Formats: sequence, structure tokens, C-alpha cells
Amino acid sequence: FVEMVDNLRGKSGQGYYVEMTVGSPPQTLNILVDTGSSNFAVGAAPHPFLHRYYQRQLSSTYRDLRKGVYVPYTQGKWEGELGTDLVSIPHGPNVTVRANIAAITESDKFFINGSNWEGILGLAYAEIARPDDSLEPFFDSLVKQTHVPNLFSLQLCGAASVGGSMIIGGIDHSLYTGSLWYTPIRREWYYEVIIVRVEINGQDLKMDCKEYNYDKSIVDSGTTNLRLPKKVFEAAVKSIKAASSTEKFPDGFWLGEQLVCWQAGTTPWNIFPVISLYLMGEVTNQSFRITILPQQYLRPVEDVATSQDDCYKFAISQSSTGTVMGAVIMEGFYVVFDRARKRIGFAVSACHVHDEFRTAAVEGPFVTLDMEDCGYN
Amino acid sequence: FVEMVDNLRGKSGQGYYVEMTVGSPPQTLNILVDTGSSNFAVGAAPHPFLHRYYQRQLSSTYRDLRKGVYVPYTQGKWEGELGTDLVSIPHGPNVTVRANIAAITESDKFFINGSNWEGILGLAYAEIARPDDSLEPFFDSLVKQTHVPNLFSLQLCGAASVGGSMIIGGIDHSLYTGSLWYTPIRREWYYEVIIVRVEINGQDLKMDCKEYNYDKSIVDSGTTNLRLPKKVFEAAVKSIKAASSTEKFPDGFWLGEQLVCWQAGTTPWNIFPVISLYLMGEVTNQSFRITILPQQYLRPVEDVATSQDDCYKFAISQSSTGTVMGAVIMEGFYVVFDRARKRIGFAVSACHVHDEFRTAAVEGPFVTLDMEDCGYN
Ligand SMILES: Nc1nc(CCc2ccc3cc[nH]c3c2)cc(=O)[nH]1
Ligand SMILES: Nc1nc(CCc2ccc3cc[nH]c3c2)cc(=O)[nH]1
Repeated sequence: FVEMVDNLRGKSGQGYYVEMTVGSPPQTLNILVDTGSSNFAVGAAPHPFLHRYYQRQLSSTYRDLRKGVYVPYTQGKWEGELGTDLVSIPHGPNVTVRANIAAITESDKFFINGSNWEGILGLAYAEIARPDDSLEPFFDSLVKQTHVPNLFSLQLCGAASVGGSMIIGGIDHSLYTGSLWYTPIRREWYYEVIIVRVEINGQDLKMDCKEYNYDKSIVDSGTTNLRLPKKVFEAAVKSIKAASSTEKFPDGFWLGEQLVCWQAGTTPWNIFPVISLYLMGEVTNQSFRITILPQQYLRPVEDVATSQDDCYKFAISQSSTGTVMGAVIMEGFYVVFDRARKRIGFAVSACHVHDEFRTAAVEGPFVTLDMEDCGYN
Repeated sequence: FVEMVDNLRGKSGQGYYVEMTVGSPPQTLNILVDTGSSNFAVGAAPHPFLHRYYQRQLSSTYRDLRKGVYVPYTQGKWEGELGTDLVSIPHGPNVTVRANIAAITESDKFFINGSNWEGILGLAYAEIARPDDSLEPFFDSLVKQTHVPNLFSLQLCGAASVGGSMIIGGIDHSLYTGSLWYTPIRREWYYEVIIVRVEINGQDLKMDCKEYNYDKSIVDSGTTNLRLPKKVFEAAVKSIKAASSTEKFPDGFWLGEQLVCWQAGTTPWNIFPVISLYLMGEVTNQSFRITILPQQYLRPVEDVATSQDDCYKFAISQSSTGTVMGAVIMEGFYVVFDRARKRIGFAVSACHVHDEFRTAAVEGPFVTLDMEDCGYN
């Protein structure tokens, strides 16, 4: 799988993309790797922010499905025209395949001005695949049409300009140290999992188990932040705040309403806590824990148009769709989406940003009771 | 105040704007009326989506304040350069004034491609005025520098193309029928108020009082939706769902993940509930209630690029910053922001969209105990 190592590029806060080709003859496009949705979509008209776009007129193998698709957000959106053509992945496995494709033809706040990607790859499951679950996701199609094993893994590094590896087909043991630990995929819609216990530094939020996964905890290459629900963000942030009382910072800052700054080589790593999420483990009453440094949740804002100092942003933030384990968490770890086995594995990333003191860990086993009672229904 | 009647234009879901002039000689710009923030900001560089922009080079009366300003969102943002020049409002009161102005010089997902506004007018209070409360908001400046009375009112109509009236200086009794009822402004930061009871159709959500204002209920001309917190959105939506069991609709729809449709002249108003929020009243244990129809929370998506039927959207949605009473609620009513008296008044809007059956109401007085215990602290 060295072929596939280092095959993801991207820029800070704009997401990770992989090169794919679509249609015969092949039209290359950078597509954004997204474990939080289940549609394969490309810009198909000359939107001014796109470097490239799907020109269906140049592909012999295109096939309209005479149907629309209207994916809204809060408040982005995109809409398009379902077709099917032959997709391939240059720095991936050596299979071409025929998958569905939404040709994006109108959109709001979807494309990012100054990014180098022209489309999304939704690697989650049919159940959330708009317009409805009849729309067979790419990865279901890739597996169903080849010998390629039903899994993929992701090592998102991020150094400005970011990089990583999407190993389609298996695991590459050069991307991680220590051992992989597995939390089961609770249901095949998003990559939904269950945090059974949350510590900041060691002392946990003694919160009711259910509040960590209200109404959902998911793993998302497509979200930037670690996103906690309101009740829990409230809780975590207070313990983070108390933790962090070598100093004071503005109120808004925490709610992602300002940046905070120090000078080159002059930031306090160690005044800030390590965080640890315990995820449900493979066995009854067994769990394990993954631990992030503040390098992961304090991420620099690169080009700030009125600032020369180190102005990092706070990467943890609130929600109502649930916990979203974004690049903040995922950049700590080699993450394996074992779809074959309804489970996600976490190991210490061979490229995560560690200092001389602390470090990211994946550690187990621990004993946790009533892990199943931390779902919501 | 007829001078000021009908002085707001806008387009569906894109917001309400009023014409202002900035600098000498005066440069006209459409600015977006926003009760949810406290900064006056104009695009000052040729962003491709702007019709117009502040050219400080043409104004004698400009004055740099040699300071930046970096307003992020989730995940829009803008940043700019604080100055001060002479603002006026053509279809407003006949005063020119010297207020602060952030010249917006970089931004992300802030301006709307295809809108006709080039700036924001933040009519809330200094406390939330970025970069900090020393930045005197326009309206504080307008009052402090003229005889203009410390209040304004808003009648947002929305019919496509929307319209309304911002009466700066007082109230115009032609804009409402019945009587005005006043909920007090709890703190002068946002226009924060307190919902003491919530019904759908009549039967309330029997929810703990605090969950309606966790952590905030505000009144926002700048938000489109009625936005409830997660716990309460969960609650309301279930009662809305049960209410609405003459029919079934997709799961996503409710979470603003799809549109829903019927044919021209063929939509079920009456299968859907009226909603009623009870707001804290002026006297101890006294409250009143405002009531919206489904015309207010079911708002048409205008030009849909793969649809000919009536496809309305669901205007109620979740949050973690709190309740946000947006154009959904505000379009029902003539809303008076009596800043002089730390209070907001609600009357039946002379332009709200009512059918022959039901109608929007403002009704009181009711008896409600422990209204003060519905805050959060
Ligand atoms: N997992 C996702 N996918 C999306 C759509 C793709 C997208 C759009 C913008 C950005 C910015 C950074 N990553 C992005 C991904 C939205 C979302 O809410 N969750
Ligand atoms: N009250 C506000 N003001 C803003 C900024 C202005 C704005 C931007 C986009 C739209 C779309 C519809 N109305 C808008 C207002 C953001 C926000 O979250 N709350």
C-alpha cells in the first residue's frame, strides 16, 4: 500500500482531498474525503471558485438517471443531477468502477473560495445517502464490484498545507505505532460510536453517560472541530477553563467567537489539559481510551489579515446533532474503518504532532459498566 | 413616520436591508438590519458578489482607528479595519451622524452571492460588540448624537422579494392592529428575553421552564428560522409531529435535511398546529402569549433547480446558543425594541400573512408563576 501513502492533500481548516478520475476518457478532480456523508458529488458547471469540474459532455460512459438531489445544510447547500460513470483513484487500488455521481449544478456556501477541491466523497452508509438509501454509495459500489476488501483507514496529519493517507483496501502498519483498539460501529448510517467516559487531564466530567452521545457521536473526516453537545460542551469547557487557570481568556473565545495569541515560540502547551475520550470496547464491560494533546484542539489560524502573533483557534465547540470527532481527534490517530466488521479502530498516528513531554495515546483495556446504556434511542 | 414606512427590501431567506449612506460625499449602500449583533460593517473591497462597497478614499470625513476586527462564525467570518465616518439613512430620520465602521477587507461565507446588500447593521448592544464593548454601536451613537428617541421598531413582511419597515425613532400605529404587549429585555447584550411557557395548538410541552431559555432566548432580525435548543426542539418537534399525523414526512425533513412538497393551491395549512410562545410580562407573575401560524414556520424555497411543485422548508431548527426568534416569529408581529425602557413589545403585524380560518395573535394577560426562574445563570 505504499502506492497509497501520502495520497491526501489539503489546506488548514479546508479539509483533506484525494485525487480521483471520473468518466472515459478520465477527467481528474480533487475530491474531499468525508466520513460524515454518503454521496459522491462533483461540481459540473463553471462555478468561479472551482479549478476544475465534471464535464459530462466529454464522457462516453456517462448515463443520466433523470433525477435531482437537493442537499441542504445550516446554511450551505448543493443540488445536482444523478448520473453514473466510471470512477478510478490514481493513488489508490487499481480498479476502475461504475458508481453513482451527483453532478452539482447549483450550491450555496459549499465550495470554498481558495480551496483546491471540486467535489465530495461521502464514505458513510446508504441510510443517510440523499435523496434516499437506494442511492448506492461509492464505497459500497467499489467493494461490490471488485475484490477490494471492505475497509479503509485514514491518517490525517496536517503539517498551512496538510497531508495524509487514505489506504483503500486495508491497513498499513507503517502509519501507526503501538496497537489498534476497536470501538464498534453502533449503526451503519454515519460512523456512530459511543463515548462511555470523558476525562480532562484525568478527572472526568462525572457526567451521565448519555450526555456524551446525545443524540449521536460520530467520526468525521469532514468536520474540523471536536464538537461536543451543548450540555457536555458546557461541562467539558468548565473543566477545561478551571484546568487552564494559570491564565484568563475572553468569554467569546471558548464559544469560537475570537482568536487568542502569543508570540513565535511563546505558547503555553502545558498550562492546558490533555483530553481523553473512552470509547465502548469490543467486549462486554470493556472499554479503551484515546487521549489528545492541546496541539490537537488548539489549531493555528494561518493567514490572519490584521495579526502577526501566534493566534490559535479553539477547536472544541457545541452542537445539537451530537458529538463529532473531527480532524482535531482524527489527526491524533490512525483511524481504521473496518466496515467488514462493523467497527472502527484507533491507533497512535505515526505522524501526529507530539512534543517532548506528553503525547497522544491509545490505551486499554479498562473496565466500564453499562456501556450500552450510553446510547440514545 | 410615513417617510420610513416600506423602507426595507430583501429576498427570501437572504435577510432585510435598509439603504444607508456613508461618508462625505455620501456613498449609498444597502445594509442588512440585524438585531443579533452590534457592529456596523461594510464591504470595502471589490468582493465579486457585492454590487457596491465602501471606498474610504472618496470620503473627506473618514478617520482610521488603526485597529483590526476579526468576527468569526460557524463557519463564516469577516475581518476589517475600524474607522469612523458620517452615516445617514435616506428613508429614516433626518440626522447625519459619526459612527464607527469596520471596513470589511476579508470574509468567508458572509456575503451572499446574488444578494443586494453590501453590509450589516448590528442593532444590539455594546457588550457583544466585537472586538470589545468600547466599540460604540451605531444606534448608541445615533441616540447619543441627536434628539432621536431611544427606540426602533420593525415590521418584517416578506411578500421571492420581501419588504418591511424600520421606524427609527418611534412607533407607527398603522403597522399594527390590536395592542402592544411588552416582554422585558433581560440583559442589554443581545435582545434577550424569556419564554415562560410553550404550547403547540394549546397543549404545552410541559417542559421545565429553563429549557426554553437554555442558555438564551433572543430576538433576531438576522436569523431566518425560529431556532429552539436541542432539548426543546426535540420536545416541540415531537408534539408537532404528533399534531401533524394526518400525514407522514421524512425524518431528515424536520432536521432541515430536505424540502417537502405539494402542488399549486394544494397545501394543508390546517393539518399543522399553531404555535404559541408565552413571554415574561411586565408585572410579577404576569405573562402574555404570541401565536404563529404554519405559514410562518413553513416558508417556500423559491427557485429550486429540480422542482416545479410547492416545496416549502421547515423553519424551526435546533441550537446550542439558544432560542432564536427569527423572521419566522418576527414576520407575525410588529416588534418594538424599546431600549429606553429595557423592553420589547409585540403586536399583531398589519402585514402578516393570515388566512380566513386562524390568524396570528398577541394575547394577555395570563398568570404564570416563577417566571424569573426560567433564566439561566
Ligand atoms: N462531513 C461533512 N461534510 C460536509 C460537506 C463537505 C464540506 C464542506 C465544507 C467544509 C469545510 C471543511 N470541511 C468541509 C467539508 C458538511 C458537513 O457539515 N459535514
Ligand atoms: N444576526 C446574525 N447576523 C449574522 C451576520 C449577518 C448575516 C449573514 C448571513 C445571513 C443570511 C440570512 N441572514 C443573514 C445575516 C450571522 C448570524 O449568525 N446572526
